[PDB]
Amino acid sequence: ARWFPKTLPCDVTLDVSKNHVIVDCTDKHLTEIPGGIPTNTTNLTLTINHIPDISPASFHRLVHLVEIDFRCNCVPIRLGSKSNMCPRRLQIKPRSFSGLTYLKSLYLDGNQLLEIPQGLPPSLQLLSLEANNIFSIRKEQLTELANIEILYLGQNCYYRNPCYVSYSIEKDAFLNLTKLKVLSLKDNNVTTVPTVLPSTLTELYLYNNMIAEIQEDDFNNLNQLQILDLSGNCPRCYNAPFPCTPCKNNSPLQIPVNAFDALTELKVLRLHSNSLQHVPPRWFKNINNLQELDLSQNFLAKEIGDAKFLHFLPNLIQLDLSFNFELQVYRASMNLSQAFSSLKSLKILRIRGYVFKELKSFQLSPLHNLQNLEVLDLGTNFIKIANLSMFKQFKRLKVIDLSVNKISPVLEQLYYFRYDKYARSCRFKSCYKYGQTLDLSKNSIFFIKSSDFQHLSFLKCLNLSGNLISQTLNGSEFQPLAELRYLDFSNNRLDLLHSTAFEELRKLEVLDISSNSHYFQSEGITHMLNFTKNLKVLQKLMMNDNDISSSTSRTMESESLRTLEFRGNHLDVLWRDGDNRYLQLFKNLLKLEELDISKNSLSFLPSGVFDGMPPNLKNLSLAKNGLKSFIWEKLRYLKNLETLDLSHNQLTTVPERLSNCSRSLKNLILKNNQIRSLTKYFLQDAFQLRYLDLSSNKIQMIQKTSFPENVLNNLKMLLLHHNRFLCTCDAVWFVWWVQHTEVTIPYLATDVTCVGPGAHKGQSVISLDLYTCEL
Amino acid sequence: ARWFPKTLPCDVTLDVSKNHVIVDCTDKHLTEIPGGIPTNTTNLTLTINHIPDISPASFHRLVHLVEIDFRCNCVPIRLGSKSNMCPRRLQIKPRSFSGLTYLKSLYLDGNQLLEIPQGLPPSLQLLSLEANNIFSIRKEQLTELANIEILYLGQNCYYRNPCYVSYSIEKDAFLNLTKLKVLSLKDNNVTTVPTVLPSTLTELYLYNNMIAEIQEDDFNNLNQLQILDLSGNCPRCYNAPFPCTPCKNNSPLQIPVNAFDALTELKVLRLHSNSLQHVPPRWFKNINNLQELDLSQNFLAKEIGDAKFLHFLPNLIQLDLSFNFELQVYRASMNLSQAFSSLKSLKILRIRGYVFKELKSFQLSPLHNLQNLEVLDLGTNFIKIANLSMFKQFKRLKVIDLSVNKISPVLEQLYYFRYDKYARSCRFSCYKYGQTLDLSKNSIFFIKSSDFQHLSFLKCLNLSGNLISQTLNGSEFQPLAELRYLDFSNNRLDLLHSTAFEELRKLEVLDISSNSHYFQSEGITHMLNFTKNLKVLQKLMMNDNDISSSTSRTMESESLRTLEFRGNHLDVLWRDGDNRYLQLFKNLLKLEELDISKNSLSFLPSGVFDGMPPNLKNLSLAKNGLKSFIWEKLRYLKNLETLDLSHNQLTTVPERLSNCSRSLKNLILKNNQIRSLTKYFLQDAFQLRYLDLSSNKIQMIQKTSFPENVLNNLKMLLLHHNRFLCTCDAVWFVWWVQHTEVTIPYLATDVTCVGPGAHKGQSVISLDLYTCEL
RNA sequence: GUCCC
RNA sequence: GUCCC
Ligand SMILES: *[C@@H]1O[C@H](CO)[C@@H](O[C@@H]2O[C@H](CO)[C@@H](O)[C@H](O)[C@H]2NC(C)=O)[C@H](O)[C@H]1NC(C)=O
Ligand SMILES: *[C@@H]1O[C@H](CO)[C@@H](O[C@@H]2O[C@H](CO)[C@@H](O)[C@H](O)[C@H]2NC(C)=O)[C@H](O)[C@H]1NC(C)=O
Ligand SMILES: CCCCc1nc2c(N)nc3ccccc3c2n1Cc1ccc(CN)cc1
Ligand SMILES: CCCCc1nc2c(N)nc3ccccc3c2n1Cc1ccc(CN)cc1
Ligand SMILES: *[C@@H]1O[C@H](CO)[C@@H](O)[C@H](O)[C@H]1NC(C)=O
Ligand SMILES: *[C@@H]1O[C@H](CO)[C@@H](O)[C@H](O)[C@H]1NC(C)=O
Ligand SMILES: *[C@@H]1O[C@H](CO)[C@@H](O)[C@H](O)[C@H]1NC(C)=O
Ligand SMILES: *[C@@H]1O[C@H](CO)[C@@H](O)[C@H](O)[C@H]1NC(C)=O
Ligand SMILES: *[C@@H]1O[C@H](CO)[C@@H](O)[C@H](O)[C@H]1NC(C)=O
Ligand SMILES: *[C@@H]1O[C@H](CO)[C@@H](O)[C@H](O)[C@H]1NC(C)=O
Ligand SMILES: *[C@@H]1O[C@H](CO)[C@@H](O)[C@H](O)[C@H]1NC(C)=O
Ligand SMILES: *[C@@H]1O[C@H](CO)[C@@H](O)[C@H](O)[C@H]1NC(C)=O
Ligand SMILES: *[C@@H]1O[C@H](CO)[C@@H](O)[C@H](O)[C@H]1NC(C)=O
Ligand SMILES: *[C@@H]1O[C@H](CO)[C@@H](O)[C@H](O)[C@H]1NC(C)=O
Ligand SMILES: *[C@@H]1O[C@H](CO)[C@@H](O)[C@H](O)[C@H]1NC(C)=O
Ligand SMILES: *[C@@H]1O[C@H](CO)[C@@H](O)[C@H](O)[C@H]1NC(C)=O
Repeated sequence: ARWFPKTLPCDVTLDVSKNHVIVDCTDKHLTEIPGGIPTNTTNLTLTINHIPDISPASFHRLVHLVEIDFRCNCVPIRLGSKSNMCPRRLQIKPRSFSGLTYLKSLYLDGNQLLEIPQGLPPSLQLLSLEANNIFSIRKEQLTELANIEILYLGQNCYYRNPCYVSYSIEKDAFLNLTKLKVLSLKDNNVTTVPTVLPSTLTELYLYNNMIAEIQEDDFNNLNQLQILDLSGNCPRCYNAPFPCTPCKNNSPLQIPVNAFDALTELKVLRLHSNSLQHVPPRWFKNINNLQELDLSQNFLAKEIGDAKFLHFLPNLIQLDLSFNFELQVYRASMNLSQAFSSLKSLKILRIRGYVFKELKSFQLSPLHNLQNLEVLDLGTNFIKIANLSMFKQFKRLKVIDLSVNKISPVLEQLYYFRYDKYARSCRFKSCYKYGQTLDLSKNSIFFIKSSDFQHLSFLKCLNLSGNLISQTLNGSEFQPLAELRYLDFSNNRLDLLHSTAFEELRKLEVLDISSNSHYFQSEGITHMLNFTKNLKVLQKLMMNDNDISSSTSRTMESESLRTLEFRGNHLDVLWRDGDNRYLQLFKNLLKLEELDISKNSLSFLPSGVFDGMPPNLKNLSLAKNGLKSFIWEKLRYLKNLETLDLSHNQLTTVPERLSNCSRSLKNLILKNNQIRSLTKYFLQDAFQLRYLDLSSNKIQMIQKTSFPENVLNNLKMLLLHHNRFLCTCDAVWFVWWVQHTEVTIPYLATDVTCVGPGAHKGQSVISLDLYTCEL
Repeated sequence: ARWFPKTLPCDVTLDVSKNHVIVDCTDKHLTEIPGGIPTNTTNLTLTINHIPDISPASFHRLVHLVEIDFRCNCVPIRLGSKSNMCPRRLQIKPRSFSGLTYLKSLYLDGNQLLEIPQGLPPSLQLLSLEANNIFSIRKEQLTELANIEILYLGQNCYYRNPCYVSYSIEKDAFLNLTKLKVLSLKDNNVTTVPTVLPSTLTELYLYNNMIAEIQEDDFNNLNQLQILDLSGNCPRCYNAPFPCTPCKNNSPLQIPVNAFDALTELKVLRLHSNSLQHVPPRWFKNINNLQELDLSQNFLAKEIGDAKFLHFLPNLIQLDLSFNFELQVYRASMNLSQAFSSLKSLKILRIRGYVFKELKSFQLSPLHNLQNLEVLDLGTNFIKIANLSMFKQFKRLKVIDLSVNKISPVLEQLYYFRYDKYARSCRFSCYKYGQTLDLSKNSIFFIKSSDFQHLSFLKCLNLSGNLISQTLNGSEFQPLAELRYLDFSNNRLDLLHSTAFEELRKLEVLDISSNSHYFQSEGITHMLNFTKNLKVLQKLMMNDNDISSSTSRTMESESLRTLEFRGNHLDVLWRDGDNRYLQLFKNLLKLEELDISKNSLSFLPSGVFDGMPPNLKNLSLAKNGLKSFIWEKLRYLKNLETLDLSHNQLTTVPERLSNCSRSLKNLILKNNQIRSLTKYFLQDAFQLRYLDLSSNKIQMIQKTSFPENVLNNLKMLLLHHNRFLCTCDAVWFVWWVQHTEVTIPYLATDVTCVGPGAHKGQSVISLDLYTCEL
């Protein structure tokens, strides 16, 4: 169907709207720019390769380039792979870019460059030099950048990439970059704000440096500035998981009261980890548009109880005051200033790491009439006491987050303590939707009763994951939660003695009781898995990793359940050969469409398992079972089966004729098995098939009878990589078909490979020339 | 060093004291008996193979066989592999055993046999026919067994191997087996005790059958019987994890009051799962020697409060009354009869599954003066309340077991609920420190010193699997002045204070594994230098804690010999460019064993090895995804004896091992990506004694890499599952493997050529390379 | 591949 | 293969 096979080891995409020819060679183990890149290429990505040099030959024919992404072909040693260290810094010979008359974006991050590359064309708008070894900025090296708008220079001198000196910037180095809008000098050992900066700046990043003082005129001319980040100058170093040097004498970053007066457009001010003890109101006199203020990791514990500056912030959207606790102090309560009541626009308030014992309703009163408040984050506070009923005054909120506390009767897991939360990777550049969420995960709740939730009937999602709840539920414990749609009960010690557990939650749509294995791990104890009958609108049930090997009831029943996750249990024991009692465990889940019984140690499936499946089953996973055999003809019982996942097993054969096993099957996943050959008529007349994964098997040969053309051209995707293809003359049809097909087959360039014979070992089949088979 | 390579795919051993030649072909994927078995073989084991028949040719030459173990060459379908099902039952041709004039033991279990094989020699003492399809025993088929002493016929008719009829035994079938001592008819669908049995019987196994009634004379003549097991006749079926049919009408197994009167020698009586509601004292009138009584899984809840029969058991050593609870009843307390006080000899008492809310000191008083009592097991009782101080009255005990309860302020994990605890396979802990209180798997959320009042005698305390989410500061275990072992795993320890555990001044072993909770939340203080105060601590386990951060930079101890640090995040702690924790273990000055496997260490930053403590002997770096390894840094480890690098991604070995470590004895490199050895790999590495290179991708090994003066002082050399290329370049290695005295496992099954073409899949031990010498 | 799984 | 790991 193709006349010219594509052999370039890069993905090529056409977006004819934007006249873009997109060539993506990311992570192709290239040691040179491959030949044959399209002459019309506009976006070329070569990030993560080991191309040791650039020269005028590099992009000779590619005059239409608007973007070159040439990152991380020589990453600094501590930042890069230790198994494939870059032996030499990238070399850029003269004139490699001056021909690129339309080049607007150049990324040379992560190449151990020692200087700002010269000869760049005046069309350039974005230059990125992060994670190089450039630590002295001279005005002369910048004259070439007259039209630059975006300039990334950070991560060139810090602990993961040291330069052993202070960063140097010549006076007015940037002043004549009259279009410069974004300047990033983060993570660079900078000691002062460089001046004078061009007044076109909209975003200025100076965080993670060694700036001890702001001069009162450092930002005098920046009347267009919208984002300013000075964080991590005079850091708060307690429990830092990176080497951290504080300013002497516990001093804060010193900011004159009038330092921000020019910044009338400022929307984002980030003052994280500046060891601040006070926030002067005078800072915000002329900033009336501020929307985001980060004051986390300072020493503002007492200031939070005073906080006059909040009176100047009526348009603030987000406020972060996390991790301001005084060292070795466990306060009795949280003292929030009445001034918080003037934050009329506030949507998001975070005060993690304040560290206090008892939360009481009146302490949140400054927040009662914040009418736009959506998120209240009081996580990681070691709170021991909290009457949850107090949140009856907060029904307008979307998320109340008390995660990680000690209460008893979506940010990354590293967030406040990582070095640079916004740093780029070499590679690239949850129940809230249900309604009001109370997040009590990772607390010390050992026993629950109905009155714990009094006045919380508005809740839609309750997260109790990771508490200590070791209790037989009998339907009395959640009685006030009449509107709850989602309960996360995972990582507790549920004791399913009663089939009435959870039945008070009459609107429940999703229940997670995964990782409640404790009572399932002790022999002779009663478990009622038929508790589903009472939950009349339950759509999704997760009971993964419960180690379930026994059940007192023999059937689960539901008129509503659509999805059951049963991964990580012991159906192999429940379905012990000769024991027929549980072969219909799921049969009466009459609306069940999705069943995950992967990781159940099912080395074989006893007869009756498929007949015992509920009638509308569409999506079945049997992955990661150590399955060693499979009677494909039993799929005939699964009359609505569309997706079958058999990945990561030990199958050695496929059925003689897939179409004779299932008339409905669309998606067949067989990756990571032990298959060495296909049957002669494998896919004959399998007209419903749309997706086939045979990757990571041991296939040597595929003949045309197995893969008829009228089935292949209906496939959305066919995965074949990481097999054991033998590239002899017996393989001519398969090699020809692979080279010429339009069917999507991923990894042709790197993992659809010959293992033999001798000559062709390690060769991609897409490049294979078999003319000698036709002489 | 050998003149004749052994190519027989079986292990052959000589024990010349007993004139035994032991040939073990277990699980060799054989489809025939191999030729060339030693003519002098006395023990031949062929278990787990697919040999479809036996004939006079089978053992022609093996006149000296005393034992044939030919089990499981055709196992019943529900018991056997579904990926390699046996297609047809083992065929035994006539005259196959009659020549075996010295044969004393024949195991034919698991072969789908339909009848008792005939033509067996008169020397036979033991015959085993378990897991076949023999369900009718006729006296004529047993005449050949005149001299038999041990006869195993069980598992021929039960739910994993049905016969669809009742088992049949002819009247007096066994009577003329005048030397028969052990008879097992378990798991067989038997409906009555077969009579008359020979009076030589010492052991009679009739459990897991369908016997509804004992006749008063069923055991009349059995005056030598020492073990009788009638369990699982009229089973208690509640929560049975196997298909279970109870006797009709809720009846127990019906046993007349005098049924045991002849059994004067009886030592073991097993009446597990007989749905008994009463235990008549009259049963034990004439049994004065009984030592073991199993009454678990009956309905004896009310009998336990009465139990007059215990007065007749002054020599009982072991008593099991577990799982006798009444259905749907949660008793307030445990009512133990005073009659328990007459069990003068009792060492072991187990009452799991009695099911009661509150354990109370006076409830145990009948046990106060049982002076040989060693184990009290009250696990799985859903006890909510128990003052632990009550065990001040039980300091003589070795184990107090309250595991699996709900207390708050060594039997397998399947035991009382498995179908047959004693069934055979086809193929075949802190008590030692002293008084042990097992509180594992309860609901303890908070501990304080008074919880342990009067328990200073305890040597081992098990708190694993509780709910303890608490900062310890050294005040919580003050009375436990003698404790040597604390299992604190699977809780939520909060190491805020470096004074944690310092009150346990006799502590030698501390397990705080799987206390990851407080370690996985960022910004929290953790004091890993808490070891400094524990002056006699030998072993510390802190596996699976997800430790990625620490407030202190060094752990210190003068005593610790063993640290288990598996399943943490030293990769994050030792982030490249952060030097602060590179001496975390340096000041564990007596540390000999360090397990830092499963730490995501894809590389080791420079300084990790210099930071190791000086006496390190045994280092595991397994399961780290290690991609590179600067072998020369092993020079820092001057006492290193064992290095475990298994399950990583290493691709090379050092150019010269001897230049990396003068001390290294054991190098484990299995499951890596090594494709070739360096030219002089083991040159002059005379200290090396154990080398595991299995499951790599080695194609070729030459003598320069593997000098012989090093190889033959190796206790073991593991090479299986590689990618050996068997060309004429391999002539030295093939010869050396064929002729070496060094132990190399799996030669018969996984030391294999992958090429070239001709030799693919061929064992290197069988390889003939004469064409390389033409 | 008799119990486990 | 810049932050994660
Ligand atoms: C940031 O700059 C400081 C100096 O301003 C560097 O510190 C010097 O480091 C050298 C070599 O490590 C020492 O010999 C000097 O004594 C240091 N000088 C001072 C004034 O402390 C520091 O190394 C730089 N940081 C990074 C990450 O490169
Ligand atoms: C044990 O023996 C009983 C009979 O005593 C078997 O039960 C019969 O089984 C067949 C086939 O399942 C039925 O058609 C009969 O109706 C049954 N009869 C009665 C009276 O139950 C039973 O199958 C045997 N058990 C085993 C494990 O083989
Ligand atoms: C060995 C006992 C098997 C049956 C069982 N299972 C459980 C269980 N999963 N949780 C319990 C929790 C508290 C008390 C008893 C049980 C219990 N029990 C005992 C029990 C169950 C039910 C009742 C009636 N509420 C009384 C007692
Ligand atoms: C964001 C807090 C980091 C420091 C820290 N770590 C912990 C910890 N591991 N457990 C605690 C348990 C209770 C109270 C406070 C802490 C605590 N804290 C705060 C704290 C620690 C110590 C003290 C003095 N007892 C008071 C307060
Ligand atoms: C291509 O490059 C241009 C110029 O920098 C950029 O605006 C655009 O987003 C890029 N598109 C893709 C798909 O890489
Ligand atoms: C809260 O703290 C502020 C400042 O420390 C103080 O003005 C105020 O009185 C305190 N309020 C309470 C209730 O402690
Ligand atoms: C919690 O507050 C609610 C609502 O104000 C009140 O009804 C209840 O008494 C309080 N509960 C406790 C245990 O203090
Ligand atoms: C509940 O919180 C846990 C623990 O933080 C989290 O992993 C989980 O995704 C949350 N569940 C939902 C449904 O948001
Ligand atoms: C359920 O248990 C709760 C808590 O023990 C109790 O208040 C209630 O009486 C029980 N209800 C039923 C119907 O058993
Ligand atoms: C669940 O099954 C048990 C029988 O094992 C029965 O007692 C109970 O009533 C059932 N419950 C429901 C809700 O079906
Ligand atoms: C089938 O279910 C799996 C969950 O295991 C899901 O990830 C996948 O997208 C589903 N596929 C289809 C085609 O619905
Ligand atoms: C499978 O193929 C045979 C032969 O064409 C046909 O008789 C049979 O009905 C088919 N079965 C199914 C389930 O398609
Ligand atoms: C060898 O066979 C004899 C005869 O049954 C037996 O007594 C002995 O224990 C067996 N030893 C081994 C190691 O198989
Ligand atoms: C403590 O009990 C646990 C849980 O039953 C068990 O796994 C562990 O081996 C015990 N510890 C010791 C030291 O015996
Ligand atoms: C440790 O905590 C206990 C618990 O209340 C307390 O009695 C004791 O004073 C504390 N010890 C120290 C040294 O702080
Ligand atoms: C452990 O280190 C911390 C500081 O990192 C110190 O406060 C504490 O006293 C030390 N404790 C011991 C036992 O060394």
